[PDB]
Amino acid sequence: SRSSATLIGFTAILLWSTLALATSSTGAVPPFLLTALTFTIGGAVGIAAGLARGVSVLRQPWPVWVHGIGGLFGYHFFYFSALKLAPPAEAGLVAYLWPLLIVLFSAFLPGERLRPAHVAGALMGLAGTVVLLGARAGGFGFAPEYVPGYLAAAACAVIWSVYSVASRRFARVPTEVVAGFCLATAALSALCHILFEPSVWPVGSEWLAVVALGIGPVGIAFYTWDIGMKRGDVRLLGVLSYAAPVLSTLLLVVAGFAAPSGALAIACALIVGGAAVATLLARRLES
Repeated sequence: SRSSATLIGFTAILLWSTLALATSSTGAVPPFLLTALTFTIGGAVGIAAGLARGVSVLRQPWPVWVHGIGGLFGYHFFYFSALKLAPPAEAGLVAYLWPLLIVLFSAFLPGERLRPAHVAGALMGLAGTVVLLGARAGGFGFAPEYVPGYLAAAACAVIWSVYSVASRRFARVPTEVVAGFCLATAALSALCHILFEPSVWPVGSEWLAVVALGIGPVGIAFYTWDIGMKRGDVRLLGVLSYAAPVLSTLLLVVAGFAAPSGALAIACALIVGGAAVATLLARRLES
């Protein structure tokens, strides 16, 4: 069912909303090692999920592996590079062009028809994200010396957007194959660690956050996102992805790590209005 798969895809957005909550618990653990650990756990969850369903699946042609490994590892590598070359606030904003990109790129899908409401819904969601991420004390100061980081952040957005949209092309490919993508990505991230990374391993309670990231925002989110991309409404899930920054901030406020703000209220209205325009009014606004 299309509504089901779309609802299923939205669970990935929910799980990715919890990232900022566990980011603080990571500590000084560098990104590639953290990726290697969490994606091994993530890939392991996918394997375990297949065993319960009683699932030869990893026998796939090379374009499948180019898509999955190039997708998952690609956007990870360039986003980590963006964090190296540019302040996190501007890097995060540039990368979060990816939901709009998915909406726009969904027009290349044969069965999908892009309506004005989808694009408008995405633009409202981007608008909310801009207000939110810019609500920091310093604000948004884009400086020419950080341009290599912005480009890396843009590369990240495009690679993830193409990976997501192109996943529908591989709709015949089983969801459990993503486990292969995660394990391969973890293997590569392990290599990038030994080469470019300081050896800082998780200690004490930091391990519990690592496992949470591995099971949730990785071990379930990538599989439930795969389902949404292959069987759900891609242009809608693009629109709904701008809920992640808002839900993320709402979590921190409830957790006590952040405070309620006008910017949060405005972002909330924009993403609620944006989702409503793209879901309820999509067909009705054509007349």
